[PDB]
Amino acid sequence: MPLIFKIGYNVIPLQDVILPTPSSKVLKYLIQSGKLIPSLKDLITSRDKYKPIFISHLGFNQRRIFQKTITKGSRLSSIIAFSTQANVLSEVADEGIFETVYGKFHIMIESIEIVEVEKLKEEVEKHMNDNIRVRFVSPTLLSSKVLLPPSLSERYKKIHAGYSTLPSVGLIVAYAYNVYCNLIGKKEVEVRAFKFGILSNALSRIIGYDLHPVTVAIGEDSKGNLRKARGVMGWIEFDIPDERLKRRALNYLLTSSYLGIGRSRGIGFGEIRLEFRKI
Amino acid sequence: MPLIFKIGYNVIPLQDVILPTPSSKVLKYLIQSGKLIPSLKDLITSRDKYKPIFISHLGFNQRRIFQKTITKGSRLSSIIAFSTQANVLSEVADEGIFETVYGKFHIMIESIEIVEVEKLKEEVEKHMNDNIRVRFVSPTLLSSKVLLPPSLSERYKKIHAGYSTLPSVGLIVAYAYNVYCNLIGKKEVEVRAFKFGILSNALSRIIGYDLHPVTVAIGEDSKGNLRKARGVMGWIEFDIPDERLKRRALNYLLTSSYLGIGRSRGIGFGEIRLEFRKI
Repeated sequence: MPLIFKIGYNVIPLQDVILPTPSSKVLKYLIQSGKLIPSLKDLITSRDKYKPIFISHLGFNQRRIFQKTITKGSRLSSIIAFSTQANVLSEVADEGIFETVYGKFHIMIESIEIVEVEKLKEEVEKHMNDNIRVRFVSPTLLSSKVLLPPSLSERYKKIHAGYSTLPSVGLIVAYAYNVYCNLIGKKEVEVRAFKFGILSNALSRIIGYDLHPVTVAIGEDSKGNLRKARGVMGWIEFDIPDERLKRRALNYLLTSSYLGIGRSRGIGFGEIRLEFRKI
Repeated sequence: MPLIFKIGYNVIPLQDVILPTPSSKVLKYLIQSGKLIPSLKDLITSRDKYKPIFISHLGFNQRRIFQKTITKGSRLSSIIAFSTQANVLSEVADEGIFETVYGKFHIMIESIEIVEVEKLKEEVEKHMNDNIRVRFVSPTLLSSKVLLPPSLSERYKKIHAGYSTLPSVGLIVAYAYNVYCNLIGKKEVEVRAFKFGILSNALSRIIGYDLHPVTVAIGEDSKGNLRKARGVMGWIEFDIPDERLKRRALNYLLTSSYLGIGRSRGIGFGEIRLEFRKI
């Protein structure tokens, strides 16, 4: 039923400012401050799993930024994506100068993309004979345990498996099914998510790949701990031969091409590009 | 109950000979011909899944050989591993000159290693606090479908998922559990194999890795088709935090460090080295 908004911002600093950790935080502030799109405040605060927001890392030139001072007026890029009602579009700032605790910046909207989720399925249909390339252009954090049998999840709820620096196709499409579900309002999925993921990496073929684990700062604590974490970057190209599972997976992946993948996407992690090639 | 034999051969050609496809075939001939270890004939012919043999590819210097002429008397290496009764040890050739349809070669035994499977568990115990590095030194072929839900295996028995050029830890330990099972005589495992594999990659952490897909010839047909295939080479290092699943997996991996991994190991594919490091 609802729709997705993908807003492309050009950010420019107004002095020499030292970027915080990670970059995305600067705009996060502006949302919690309500200086830009106050409506989203609630949806930022929401600790609900698989929430539909994405405040990307700040991108210089072509690539994002991960663990250091920035020139006076360098041309930066960013992307915020989310989903509520078209009403919010009445109050998005379009232009402006905002101060933060970091500094002051000139925000100018470069692009706007709005689409309905059901309109995506149409796009899903024309790729049922293309190979699927998923490209992480941001540090992506995928837990392995989301693929643990739902039942048994109590027993092993003691030990932390961390983040699969080497992710299976099933894990990613499970996550995309999670965000797709929490989007269209579909409670209790983890069993279906599970079963679908197992089903997926069980009968899907990796065509080619380049991945590599990455260590990134996700922000200092209050008490002083500079939190670091392990994730995975690079691209992975594969295919699924079963028509059903393909159509479903494409329909979830398209969603992730906006809202991102895994967690925590509320801070720029999991940003992906989705590419296609023929046979 | 039984035990494993790992025989290290030094092979030398007696003229200039053109190696066949793959290399391992040359010794395979000698087993079917019974020229070397006739007893193994039966166990070569056996198309039983997860049979306990391994006729490695011929290794020049340090590394195996995959898709071309060889000098008169170059010093080659090979390893044949398997499991039957100590009786066979009475008739292993030790030394000799054998002719083939390929040519004639001088075989000299360089090393002998015999161990009992229960003796392995002792070795398993002293690593419960080491990281596990699995190194494929041969093209390894792992099907993804071995991780499909046993029940549902009928429905999707139509489409071929091929070989996971990107393997999950679960897939490999599932395979090792398969060979370990068919070894000690333990019928009907695929459900336990399944459940164990899912359980494994669900709560295991990849520490580091380097993998890359490889295309290798597995032999021309009769009708003339030079069969090629996709597999995976490189190393992958990981760990499992649950004590139980670790002890089990180590106990299966040790077995695979002899009998090899996946299929088809009857021709040198799946040869691995198992390494350990502290924390």
